[PDB]
Amino acid sequence: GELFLVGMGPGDLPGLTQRAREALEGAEVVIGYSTYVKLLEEMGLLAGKEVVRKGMTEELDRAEEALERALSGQRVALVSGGDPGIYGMAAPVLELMEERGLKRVDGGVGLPGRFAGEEGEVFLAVIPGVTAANAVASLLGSPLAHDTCLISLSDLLTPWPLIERRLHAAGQGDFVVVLYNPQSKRRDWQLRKSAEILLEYRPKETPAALVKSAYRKRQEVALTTLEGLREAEAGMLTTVVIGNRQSRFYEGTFLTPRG
Amino acid sequence: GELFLVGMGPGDLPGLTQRAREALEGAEVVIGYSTYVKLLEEMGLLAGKEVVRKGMTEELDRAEEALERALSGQRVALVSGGDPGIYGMAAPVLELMEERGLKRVDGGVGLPGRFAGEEGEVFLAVIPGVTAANAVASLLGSPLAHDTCLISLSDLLTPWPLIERRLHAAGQGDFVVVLYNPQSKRRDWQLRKSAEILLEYRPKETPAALVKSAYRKRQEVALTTLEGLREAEAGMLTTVVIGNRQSRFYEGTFLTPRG
Ligand SMILES: Nc1ncnc2c1ncn2[C@@H]1O[C@H](CSCC[C@H](N)C(=O)O)[C@@H](O)[C@H]1O
Ligand SMILES: Nc1ncnc2c1ncn2[C@@H]1O[C@H](CSCC[C@H](N)C(=O)O)[C@@H](O)[C@H]1O
Repeated sequence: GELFLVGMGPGDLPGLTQRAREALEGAEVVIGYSTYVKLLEEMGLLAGKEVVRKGMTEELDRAEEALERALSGQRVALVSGGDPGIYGMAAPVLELMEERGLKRVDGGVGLPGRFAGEEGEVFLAVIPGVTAANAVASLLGSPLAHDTCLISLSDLLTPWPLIERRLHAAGQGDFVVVLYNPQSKRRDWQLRKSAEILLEYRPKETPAALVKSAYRKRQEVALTTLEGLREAEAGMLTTVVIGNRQSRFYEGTFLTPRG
Repeated sequence: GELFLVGMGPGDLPGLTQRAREALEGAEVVIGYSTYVKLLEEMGLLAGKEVVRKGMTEELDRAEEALERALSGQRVALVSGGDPGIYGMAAPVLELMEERGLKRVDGGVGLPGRFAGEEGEVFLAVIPGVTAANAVASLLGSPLAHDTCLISLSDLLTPWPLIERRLHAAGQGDFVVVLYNPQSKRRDWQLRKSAEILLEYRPKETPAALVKSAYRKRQEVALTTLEGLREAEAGMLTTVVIGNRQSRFYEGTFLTPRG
């Protein structure tokens, strides 16, 4: 069958690419974490299709469900907010296929591609989407106009010491920093820690911003400084952006020099 | 008037977001580097609109042209391949507005926003788009599934020593690396140099790939290794991706572990 990993962008109907719309239109079943599925349902894009959201809390379960359905011949659309390849479903799906020993049967490289196994075969494709970094950047100004690093503060499957390594490196390289999964009830110290690490490489007054629910209901853009992040409150719907040693504010906009 | 920086994605019609389509539909005049403008013209999206491509070779000229037209009351669409905020027109435009001393007149933060000056006023908005990183990643597998750094190898407005600093940092932090503007007739040594720097942090057999004209005519996906990049030939239509110490190839796909 087919397994299309559909990146839906920041969350609003106009935010999806036509390629994403078409992938959803041609899908028989749609799988994804509850929040994404509901957004699509609200848009009226899931009408007359099988929708799986129950028991789809875990990433591994979503991937296994989508893969097994695809292998059984179904036309599946597995949705990820933003882009599937950025802290999304692309990795879990490929790692699962790898674990099951599915082999490529079309001689191609990269994706899309046809893979097969004793269970059956699957045509896998990834539909790219506007990732959080660019989506929030468009609501800020030109914060990512130069070299940038994308870092997730989720230490669920990644040891914190490795994340600190990533942060120190971003600091020394003078990279604009975009923090994905900046904070949660459990993970309430990671953001502050990240700010303290970067503060060893750039000024306290360095531009920073917290953009919540970009392109969605209750969207919020909060401008602050790197020092301000030490006490800032972020959520799972927030993306944080930290400027480099050249970033500055310009009439309400977050400007990172192109040169 | 209006100045909409429209990110058109990788280059194919289905690759644009609906928001981008709508911004183009509502524009009276469209400005952009020749190649992007031609792609849109081919798509049939510039019919009945004023199209400026002549003399639009330089980024500064494109920005000034778009800004002055907007200030004169025109509804302008300035196009950038991928996303305007990633080595695109967002920075040049804001820096120019800053230089002219345009002031914000709506009390808002970030963008969109209304700015004004003795010359007139302009409503500025950035329409995000799928940037090269995610677009090529979708044609590779899950290469960016973990922390990633975006680096441009264009040393036109950025001293090479700073780029080397960025590269060494990406290496030590064990970041997946995406190289924008990897090579040109003039800049034919930067890619090799970049590979040699990263080779000090990760194995020669580390997965790497060169993706040319993603989603366009003559699209090409070439898989290789970090060592292979030392002699690889890239162009201005190519994006290079270098895996981290955990990246591996899986049945033709470029897989970077999510955890
Ligand atoms: N609309 C939105 N506004 C702000 N941040 C968002 C967002 N959508 C996703 N994110 C960011 O991404 C995190 C989830 S991780 C999944 C990210 C997704 N694949 C992408 O490409 O964006 C969130 O915790 C947040 O930091
Ligand atoms: N269709 C495509 N395929 C491969 N690389 C592309 C591409 N479009 C843009 N790029 C990459 O981007 C460079 C131009 S820099 C402008 C990038 C653009 N704003 C974006 O967001 O992608 C190219 O030299 C190349 O490295």
